[PDB]
Amino acid sequence: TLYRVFVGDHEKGQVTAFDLAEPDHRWTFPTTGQVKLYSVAGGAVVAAVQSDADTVQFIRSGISFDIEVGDPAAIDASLTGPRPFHLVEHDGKVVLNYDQGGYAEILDGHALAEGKAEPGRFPQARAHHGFVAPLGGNWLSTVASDEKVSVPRLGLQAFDAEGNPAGNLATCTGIHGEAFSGAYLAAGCKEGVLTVKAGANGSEYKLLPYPADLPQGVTTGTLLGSTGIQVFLGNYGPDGLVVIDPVDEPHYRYIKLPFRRVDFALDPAKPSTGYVLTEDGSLHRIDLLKAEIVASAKVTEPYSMDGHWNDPRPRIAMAGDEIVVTDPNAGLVRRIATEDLSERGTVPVEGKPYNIAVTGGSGVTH
Amino acid sequence: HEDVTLYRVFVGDHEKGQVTAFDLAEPDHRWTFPTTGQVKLYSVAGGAVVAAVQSDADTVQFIRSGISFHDHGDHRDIEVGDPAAIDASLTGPRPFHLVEHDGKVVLNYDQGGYAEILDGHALAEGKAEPGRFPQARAHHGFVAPLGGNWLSTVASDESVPRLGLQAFDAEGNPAGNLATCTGIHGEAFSGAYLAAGCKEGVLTVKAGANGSEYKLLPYPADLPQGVTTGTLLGSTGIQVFLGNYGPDGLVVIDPVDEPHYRYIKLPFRRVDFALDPAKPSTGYVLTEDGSLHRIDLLKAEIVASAKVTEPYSMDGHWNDPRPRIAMAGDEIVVTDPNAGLVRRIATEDLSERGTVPVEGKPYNIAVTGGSGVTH
Amino acid sequence: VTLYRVFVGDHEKGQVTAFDLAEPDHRWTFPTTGQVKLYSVAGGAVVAAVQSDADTVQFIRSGISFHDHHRDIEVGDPAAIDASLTGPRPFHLVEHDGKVVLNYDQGGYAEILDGHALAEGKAEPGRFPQARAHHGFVAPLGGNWLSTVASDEKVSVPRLGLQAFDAEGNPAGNLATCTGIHGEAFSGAYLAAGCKEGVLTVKAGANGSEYKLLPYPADLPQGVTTGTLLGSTGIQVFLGNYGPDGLVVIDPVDEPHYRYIKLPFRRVDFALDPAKPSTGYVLTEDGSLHRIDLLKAEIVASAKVTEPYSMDGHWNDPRPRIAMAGDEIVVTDPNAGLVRRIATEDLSERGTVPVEGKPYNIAVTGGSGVTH
Amino acid sequence: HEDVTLYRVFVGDHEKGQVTAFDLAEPDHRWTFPTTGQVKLYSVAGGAVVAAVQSDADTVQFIRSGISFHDHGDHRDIEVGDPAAIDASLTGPRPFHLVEHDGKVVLNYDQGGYAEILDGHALAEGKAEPGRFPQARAHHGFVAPLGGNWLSTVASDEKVPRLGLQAFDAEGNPAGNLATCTGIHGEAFSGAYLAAGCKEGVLTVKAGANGSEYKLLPYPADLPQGVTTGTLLGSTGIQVFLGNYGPDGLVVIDPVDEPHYRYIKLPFRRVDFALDPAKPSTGYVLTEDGSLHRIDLLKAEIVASAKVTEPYSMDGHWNDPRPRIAMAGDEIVVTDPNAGLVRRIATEDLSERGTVPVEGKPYNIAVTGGSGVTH
Ligand SMILES: [Zn+2]
Ligand SMILES: [Zn+2]
Ligand SMILES: [Zn+2]
Ligand SMILES: [Zn+2]
Ligand SMILES: [Zn+2]
Ligand SMILES: [Zn+2]
Ligand SMILES: [Zn+2]
Ligand SMILES: [Zn+2]
Repeated sequence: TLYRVFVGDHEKGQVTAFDLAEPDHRWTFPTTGQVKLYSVAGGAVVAAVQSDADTVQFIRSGISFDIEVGDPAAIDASLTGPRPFHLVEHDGKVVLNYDQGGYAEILDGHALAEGKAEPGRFPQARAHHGFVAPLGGNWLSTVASDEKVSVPRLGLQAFDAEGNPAGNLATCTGIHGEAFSGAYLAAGCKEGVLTVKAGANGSEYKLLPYPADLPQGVTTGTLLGSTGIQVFLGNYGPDGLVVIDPVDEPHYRYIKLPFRRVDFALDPAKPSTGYVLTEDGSLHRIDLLKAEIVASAKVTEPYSMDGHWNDPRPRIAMAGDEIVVTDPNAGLVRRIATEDLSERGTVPVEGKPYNIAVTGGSGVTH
Repeated sequence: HEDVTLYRVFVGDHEKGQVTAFDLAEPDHRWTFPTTGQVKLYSVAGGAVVAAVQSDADTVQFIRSGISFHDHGDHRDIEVGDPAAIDASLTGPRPFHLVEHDGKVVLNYDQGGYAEILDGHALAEGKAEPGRFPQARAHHGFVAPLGGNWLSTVASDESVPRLGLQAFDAEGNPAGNLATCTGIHGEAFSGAYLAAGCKEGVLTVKAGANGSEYKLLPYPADLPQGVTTGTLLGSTGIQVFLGNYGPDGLVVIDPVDEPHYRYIKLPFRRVDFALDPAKPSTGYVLTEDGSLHRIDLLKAEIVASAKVTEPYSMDGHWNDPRPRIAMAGDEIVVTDPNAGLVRRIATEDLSERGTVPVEGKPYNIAVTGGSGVTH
Repeated sequence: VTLYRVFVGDHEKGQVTAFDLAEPDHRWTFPTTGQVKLYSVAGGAVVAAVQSDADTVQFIRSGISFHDHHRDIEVGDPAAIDASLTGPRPFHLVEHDGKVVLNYDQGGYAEILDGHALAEGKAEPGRFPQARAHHGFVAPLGGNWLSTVASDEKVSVPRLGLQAFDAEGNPAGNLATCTGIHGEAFSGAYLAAGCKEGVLTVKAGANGSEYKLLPYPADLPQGVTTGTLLGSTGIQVFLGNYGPDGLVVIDPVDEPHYRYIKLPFRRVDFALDPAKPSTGYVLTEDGSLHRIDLLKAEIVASAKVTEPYSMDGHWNDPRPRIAMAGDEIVVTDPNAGLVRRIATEDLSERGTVPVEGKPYNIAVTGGSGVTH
Repeated sequence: HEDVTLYRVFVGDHEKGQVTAFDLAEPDHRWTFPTTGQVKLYSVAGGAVVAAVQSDADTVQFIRSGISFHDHGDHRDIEVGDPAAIDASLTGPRPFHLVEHDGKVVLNYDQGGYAEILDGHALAEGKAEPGRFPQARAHHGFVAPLGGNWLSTVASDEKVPRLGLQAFDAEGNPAGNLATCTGIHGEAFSGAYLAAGCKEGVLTVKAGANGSEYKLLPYPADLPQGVTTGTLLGSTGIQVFLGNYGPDGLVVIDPVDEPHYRYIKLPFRRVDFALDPAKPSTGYVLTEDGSLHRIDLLKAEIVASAKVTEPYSMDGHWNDPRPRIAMAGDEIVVTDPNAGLVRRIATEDLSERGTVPVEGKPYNIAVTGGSGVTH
C-alpha cells in the first residue's frame, strides 16, 4: 500500500507531497496562493482551490486504481475566477462554486484524471457562498435570496445543465455544508438537516428538523458522510456533534465536546469510526455506533477557536491505519495511530503547514 | 427586523446603600435603587433579575433588569423595559454566598445555619418567597443544586471550621456520604462539573447514574506551599475552571485529565477576575498595579496587559474600596471607586473606549442583557 | 508564636550582638575575625557574616527554624558555626535556588554553599572559577551560574558584563554587555543587575538565559546609574538607587520600566517590606526614614529617626543600617550605640536597644509560626 | 537644456550624534555631519536645508543640503554642490516639533514656553537667526504660520493638559479666541487647510478675511471609540490628510466634503507612513511586521503589500530604534536600524531595488533634491 500526503502552507502558494511510509520521497508544487486541497477522481488528482487568489490548480497524485504508481506531476491547465470555494464531487463530476461570480464550474472526473480541466459553466441566479451537487442527473444548487446589502440563502434546488429549474426549491435557510452517504445527500440548515435521496422513483426531499432536546440557537453547518454505513457526522454548534441517521427516528444523537472543534474526519478504513480534534490539542475517536467519544489523546499544542476562521490551525486527514495532523506552528505533520492514538512519527514540512489531503491506498501490481 | 444588543450595568457603592443602573451604550439612561447597606451584586434568572446581597446589613434585595430573553423561537427574543425594584426582600442573619443552577437561586445565611431556595422563574416574575434548607450548623458556606439534590457545605463541632460537602434532600436529610473538603470555599460550574476549593485540592462532583460522582483533585507538590484555591470561575463555553491559588497566582483547572492544574504566576496581587463567555478560551484578571491582563485559558498564560486604573494596593482589608470587573459582550466594565467612574475596556485590544460617571465610590458590579431579536 | 531575632555587627570590632526583638535582654555575643556585613540566609536559619577586610566568612545558626509542616516554628539559642571560609576579600553574597554564593574579589573565584547544609551546620563550599579577579557576583539561575566578567584592562578592575556558566566555569552562552556591572537582585521571574547603560534583566528560558537590557530613559537624570538593587518577594518589582539622591521603581516587563523618585537628601540605606510587599523604606542622610509606595512610586510618609550622617566621604564609614522585623523597622545608630525600633504603621519610635560599641550592619531572622 | 534628477538622503543615527548624507543614485558620494545628540530630521527651505532637531540634547543644528531649486518661468533649475554644516546652532530646553509654512520655520521649545521663528530664505543662505514667539506656558506643542497669524497650541494652568489652538500675532498677543482641541497633537497642511489632532476629532483651519476660520471634524460614531488621531500628513494632490487613528488604524480626512473620515484597519500596528507627491492620492504605511502597504486614499484601502524589513514590534517606547520612511521620486527609502542600511523600494511594484549601507543604527530620515533642469 501507498498513501501520498499533500500538505499546503498557510501563507505561501506551495503544496508539499510525500509518501507517508517514506517521507524522504517528497515533491514540491507551486501554486498562486493559499490552497485548500481535495482528493478527487478516486485519488488520481488533488485539487488545490485558492479562494483568496481566484484560482484553482490541479496536481496528479499520480496514484491510479490494481494500483499504478508514479511520481506526482502538476497539471498545467488551471482555472481562474472570482473566489472559487466549495468543491463537490459526485457521479463522476467535480463541481466548483465561484462565490463572487454567480456560477459554478463542472469538470469531468475522468477527464481530469487524464490531465484535462475544461469546465462547463453552470449559471446561478445570484452570486453567493454556496455549492452545487450532482444528484440524479440534476445539479442541486444552493439558492440565495434577492435581498440586499454576506448574501442570505434560501435553500437548495435542482437545476438542469443550463441553470433552469428541474424541481421546486427546498427550504433550507442559510444552507451550508453538504455530504453524501449511501443513497443520501445531506445539507445543513437553520431548521435542521435537509436530506435528498436518489431513489428508484426519483429524488425524495425530507427536512429533518432539529429536535427540541438539542442545544438552542446553534446549527449544523459542516457534514461528513460515512462510506460504510448510511450515516452522517455533522457539527452542531462549535462544541457539539450530531450523528445523523437519515432514515429512522431518532434522526439525531448529540455528542458534547469539552473544547471547541478545530477539524474532523471519518475513517474510510474503519467506517463506524471518525476523529475530532479540539482546541486543547486533543484528538478524540468517535464511535458512530455508540454516538460517543470513546478515546482521546493530546496531539498538538492548543489552538484557540477564538479569532478568525482561516487563522493557522491544525488540519486532519486519514491515511490507512494513521491520522495525519498538520501542526502549523511546529512546522510539521504528525502521524497518529488509529489503533490507540499513539504518536508513530512526525514529518517536517517547511513553513506553516495548514490544509491537507491524502491519496492512495492498497492495491495489486503484478 | 433588527438584531438588538443592549447591556445594562448595575453598580453598587462602597459605602452607600445604593445601586446605580445604566444602559452601557447610552449611560444617560440610568436609574438608582436604594438599599439598606453595601451591596454585592449577582445577575440571576438569565439577567432578568439582579440580586443585591447586603451581608453586613442582613438582607437580600432584588431588582428587575428588566431585560429578558424569550425563545420564540427559531431564535431569541429580547424584551426591554425600565428596571424596577422588587418590593419583596429576603431577610436573615448575614446571607453571603449565592449559588444559581438548575433554575434555583440559593442563599447561605452565615449566622443562621440555613439557606433559602428561590425559584429563578418566580423571581423574574417578581416573587421572592423562599423555601428553607436546614443545616446542622451555622458557618460561612454555600448550598448548590446538583442532580436533583442539594449539595451543602458542612461544619465541624468546635470562624467555624468546615469539613466538606454533602448531598441532601429538600428537608436536609443526607442523600450521600460527606465528601472530605477541608475548609471548603468557593464554587463554580463548568460543563458537567461542580468544583469547590479545599485545603487538600479542588473537589469535583458530576451528576452520575447512582448519584453525584465525587473526585478530589489534589494540589500538586509543585504548587507554592501554604496557600489554596478559594475562588473559582467556570467557563460556560468550554469545560474548564479558573481559580486563584494564593493572592498572586491562578490555576487553570481541567476537571477531566492530567494535568489537573496549570499555574500562572501573577506579577502583582490579584484584585478581581472574570471569564469571557463571548471568547471562552480567554479570561481577564485585574492586578493591584492597575493592570488588566488577558488570560489564555488553553495555554494557561498571560497574553496581553494594559494599565486601566491607578494602583489599588492589596495591603489592608479585603473589602476596602477596590475595582471590580464584569463582562459586557466585547467590553470589560471596570469600577474605579476613587475616580467616581466605571471604565469601558475593549476585549479586542484592552483600549479604553470611554468612562461612565457614577456618584460616590462605585464598587461591586454586575451586568445584564445581551443580544436578541425584535419585531 | 512570633519571634524576631536581630543580629548587629560593630563598625570596628569583630563582634555580632544577637537579641530577641521583643525582649532585648535575651541576647548573645559572637566574636568574628573582623568587621561584618550580615545576611540572613537559608530562610532565616543562618546568618552569614562576610568580613571583606578580614578575608573571612563566618556563619551563626539563627537558631530559629521554620518546618513548613501554616508553618511550625522551632526556637533555640543562636550558636556559632565553627567552620568558616577564608579567602581573598570575599564580598558580594547571592542566595538563590537553595545556593549561597560568595565572590572573592581578589581571588578570581566564587564559593558555592548549599543552603540546606548550612542550616544543618555545615560549610563545605564548591569553587566556581572566574577568568579574572574582580569586584563581582555569581548568581544561580535556571541551572546556570551567572557571573560578572572583568575586562583585560590594566591594572579597581573594569567589568564587561554578565555571562552564564556551568559549575566548572565552562561558558553556557555569550557575555551580555553590562559595563561596570554592579548590584543585583531577584524578583519574580527576573534577575536584575545595574549597568552603565541601564539595568540588565535575565530570565530562565527554555534555551538558556534570556537577557534584556532596559536602557535608562533620556528623561532620567544624566551621568548617574543604578548600582544597588532590591527585589520584592511578594510582587515582581525592583527598587534601585539612581544616583546618590534618587530611586527608581523598576518594572522588568512593561513600559514604563523606570519610575524615578527624587530623594530630599542623599540615600543611606533602604529595604523592602516582606510583610507588606507594595511598600519599602529608605533612610536619607538627614536621618529621616521614608515609606515608599512601590505601586505609586512615591514617598508617602517621613519621620526623623537619627541625627544626620552625611554621605560625604568614604562609603564604609559608620552610618545607620536598616532591616525589617514584622511591623517594625530596626535602625542602627552607630554614634548613639543603639538599635532603634520604628513602627511601620506610623514611623514612631517604639524603643531602643542599647548595644556595645558602634552598631553598624544589621540583619533580622525569625517570623511567625505555630507551636504545639 | 538637460533634465536632471538627484535625490540626496540624510539619515540620523539612533544613538550617535551623527547625520549621514548620500546621493541616492550614487551612494558613494556621501558625507557625515556631527551633532550634539539624537536627531529628528526635516527638509526645509525647498530642501536646501536639513534641520536636525535634538530634543533630548536641547539643541537644533542645520545642514545645507545643498541641492536647491530655482524657479525659471516654465520650470525649475537645479543647483548641486556638496552639503555643508551651518555653523550657527540653537539651544534651548527641549526643542521638538517643527512647522514650515509661508516661508517660515518655527520650532517649539517644549520646556521653555516659547517657539523660535526662522526665515526659510535666511536659512538657505546659511544664517540661523531666530525670532522669539512667546507662549503663556511651556508644553508639548507647535506654532504654525497661517494667513498672517501664528497659530499656537495652548496649554492649561494647573500643576500638563492642552486645551486647543489659538491665533496670535508675532508678539504673542491673541488675535482670536481659543479653539477647543483637547490634547491637541499632530499637524499638517493640505491646500488651504491646517489640521491638528484632538480628543474630539480633527481641528481644521483656513486663512479667512476675518482671521482664522476654525471647523472641528468630530470623529464619527462608526469609528473605534476612545482612540484618536495624533499624527497627520498633508496631501499635495487631492486636498486630504492622512492621519493615524489608534495604533492600528488610519483615517483619510477630507476637510471640505463628506465623508470627512474614511477608516482603514491595519493588519499590524503602524511604524511610520508617507504620502507620494508624484501621485494624486497614494500613500505608504509601514507596519510592525515589516510590511510596506500602498494606500489608495480615494478608496481608503490597502491595495498592495510586501515585506521590506524584519519585524519591529510597536511594544515599548515610541522612540526605540525602528524603521522610518520617506519618498524619493519613484522610490521609497526605508531606514533599517538593525540592518545598518537604507532600503530602496520601488513605488510601482514594492520590489527591493537595492540597499545603501550606512554606519551605525540608521533611524530618522529626510530627503532633499528631485528633478529640475540644467542648461
Ligand atoms: Zn490485476
Ligand atoms: Zn462554506
Ligand atoms: Zn422572534
Ligand atoms: Zn466566601
Ligand atoms: Zn503544626
Ligand atoms: Zn559592590
Ligand atoms: Zn532653466
Ligand atoms: Zn509630539
